[PDB]
Parts: sequence; structure tokens; C-alpha cells
Amino acid sequence: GVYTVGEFMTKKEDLHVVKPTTTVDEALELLVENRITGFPVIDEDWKLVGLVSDYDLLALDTWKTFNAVQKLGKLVGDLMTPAPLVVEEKTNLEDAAKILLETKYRRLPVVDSDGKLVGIITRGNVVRAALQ
Amino acid sequence: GVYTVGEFMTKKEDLHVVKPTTTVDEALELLVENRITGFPVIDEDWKLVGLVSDYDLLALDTWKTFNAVQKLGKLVGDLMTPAPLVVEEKTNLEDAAKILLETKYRRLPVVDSDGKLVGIITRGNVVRAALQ
Repeated sequence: GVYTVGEFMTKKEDLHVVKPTTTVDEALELLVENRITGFPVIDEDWKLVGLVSDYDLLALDTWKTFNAVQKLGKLVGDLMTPAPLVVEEKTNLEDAAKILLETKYRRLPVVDSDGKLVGIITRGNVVRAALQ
Repeated sequence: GVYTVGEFMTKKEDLHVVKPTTTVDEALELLVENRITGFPVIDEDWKLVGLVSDYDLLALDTWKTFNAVQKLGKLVGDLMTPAPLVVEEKTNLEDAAKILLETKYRRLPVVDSDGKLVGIITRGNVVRAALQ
């Protein structure tokens, strides 16, 4: 495989992450502001520690007033899905594509040799890669 | 219910739709360009005729070269999910929220009295509504 994940992933600076210390409130606000459905969760050393989505934050697994009240408090660390499935930068693009097409996963976190979160490869990234 | 769906939905002009005549190619390209996972499908009279997502277009329900080849041809009309669940503009926001929180649906199409697609209400729209 000559194409790598690092060539088509979403870069670190352009990522919107969240820490386990983050409150559900500001997490939801970040979701709204950045038009997203979830983020990866990192620690202070920028190492991936989990994944968290809207259904985790709103605790769906309930209605409007429940959210009204919810936003008035548990944290991301207690709601996030810990230790997701991960790829690297040097990872062949076709393998990541295999995951993102044979499974129900749309997003795979991309880390480096030290476990530091350095990006995110999405299904849309793969489609774009096929288009470019 | 005093809050309505039309107050917090995604407006018509700001929508990214697709017709059944649309090819899978340009659909995927629109997905990439607009950072989205799917669109509502309308006819020429702007009436909602279906819904289509990335998994429908890539026919996941497979790998990178399969997409390579796929983009070189069936159309949206043969892949879209026809006649989705719908809300109106005058629809109470709390009911739509009930749907978007008690179910696995993140997006509900918003039509008018004539069946014309006039918007889209999302889970993020509900969260934002709770934040505003």
C-alpha cells in the first residue's frame, strides 16, 4: 500500500477534541458550534483516552426538558467510550478503508508512535481520497 | 408547545439536496465538499422523494478499489431510502426532540403544507435550541 492514512486524514490543528475534565455542557456547545456529532477524548499529554458522541452526552442509551435540565453535572470521562479502535499515520489507506466500509464505523482515530492523537480518518476522507 | 421546528431547523437555502437523477459520483463529491453524510432527495417540484446516505451510495449493506471502480453507473433514485419520516414547520419542537432522542434518527426532513421540502431538523439543532 503506497497511500497512507496520514495523507488523507483530518489534521491535528483542524481537530475539535475534548478532555475527560470537560463538562457535558461545553461538549454539547462545541458540538453545536463545530457542526459535529462527537469528538475524540485526550488527556493533558495529548494522548487518546476515549471517544464521546452526542448520544453518550445526552445519555440516550428522554426529551427536550430533560436536556434543558441536563444543561444545568457529570463529565465526559464518565460518559465517553474508552480506548476506541485506532490507526496510525503510516497505516495503509486501503486497510483503514476496509474498516470504514466493512464495518459501521465512520471515524477512526489516528495516533503516532507514542500514542499521541495526531488526526482522524473518516469515511468521507476515504471517499475524497478516491475522488482525488 | 410554543417552540416550533421551523425556528431551529436548517433552512432551505442552506440545504444540500440531491435529485433521483443525480449520479452516485456527484453525490459523493457533494458529500465530500459539504462535509456531510447524506442528503434528502427531492424531485423537480422540490417535493421530498427520499433520503440517501453514504452507505447507500457506496452500497455497504467492499473496499477502496471497489470505490475506485464505482466512481467510473446507477443513480440516487435506485439507492435512496424512499419516503422517510417527516415533520412540519409548525410542528412543536418538543415532539421532534422526542423523536430525535428516543430513536436512532439524527435527522428529520421538514416539509410544508404542499409536501415541499423546506428544511431539516437535526439532533444538533435540538441541542442548540436547548442552548439558546
